[PDB]
Amino acid sequence: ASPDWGYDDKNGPEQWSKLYPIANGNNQSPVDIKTSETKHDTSLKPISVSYNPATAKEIINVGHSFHVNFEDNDNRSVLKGGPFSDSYRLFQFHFHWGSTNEHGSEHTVDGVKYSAELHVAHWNSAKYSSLAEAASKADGLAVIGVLMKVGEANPKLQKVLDALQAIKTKGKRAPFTNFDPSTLLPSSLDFWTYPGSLTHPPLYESVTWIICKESISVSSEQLAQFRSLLSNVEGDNAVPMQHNNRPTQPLKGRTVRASF
Ligand SMILES: [Hg+2]
Ligand SMILES: [Hg+2]
Ligand SMILES: [Hg+2]
Ligand SMILES: [Hg+2]
Ligand SMILES: [Hg+2]
Ligand SMILES: [Zn+2]
Repeated sequence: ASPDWGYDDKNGPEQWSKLYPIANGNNQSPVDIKTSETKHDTSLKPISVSYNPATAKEIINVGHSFHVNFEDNDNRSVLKGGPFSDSYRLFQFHFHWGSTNEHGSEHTVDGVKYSAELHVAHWNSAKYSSLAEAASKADGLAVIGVLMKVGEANPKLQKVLDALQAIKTKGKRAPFTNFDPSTLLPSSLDFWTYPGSLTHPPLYESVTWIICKESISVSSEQLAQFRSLLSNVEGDNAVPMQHNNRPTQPLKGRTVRASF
């Protein structure tokens, strides 16, 4: 705690190791996805998501970004299949973006950086008691990643953007209800998967990543709305959340599997 990690030139991605030595681990995320080197695994099942909109509960400004939190006391909203034998409980969705509208994703494909990224995170309810315990275990979390390509406005995002007006500053929160994050996912069921980590402190190597093969659109004015939120508390001078995307890390011999 007493966290002074951010994305600035002084507390940014290239300084994290000073305080989080795992930052130089062997299973760090994100990574670049070389489609010439992926490996077709025929045991991969089709991913299946089953979310209850009644479980959406709040939206909050965390300073470096904003999170949409879900009620995780039940198995009412879960993800199964893909490479898993158990079910993962949904707890949140959030986004990553850059200071420019063309280069802001976390994962890259064939060395190409997209405009932004959606992350829909889940924890292993079949193996651990709470999110807190699982967060640091190897099979603890499962995150779905969807690359966002700048283009035509994405109507599906509207409810999330309208909501932003109530969480302008750090630590504000607001009720966010009746919403199914599966409405945000692309049609396609194909994907890439690899073992990695959290893309920001504490950087635990506890995530089994699911990268969707199809990207979704977003427009420049949509992205400018993200960039307009502030990281300061209310009453202070305005500091815009300009970017929150970490650089891709070395594979260190991990294998990216593909469902196709
Ligand atoms: Hg994608
Ligand atoms: Hg879908
Ligand atoms: Hg899918
Ligand atoms: Hg997907
Ligand atoms: Hg997918
Ligand atoms: Zn994320």
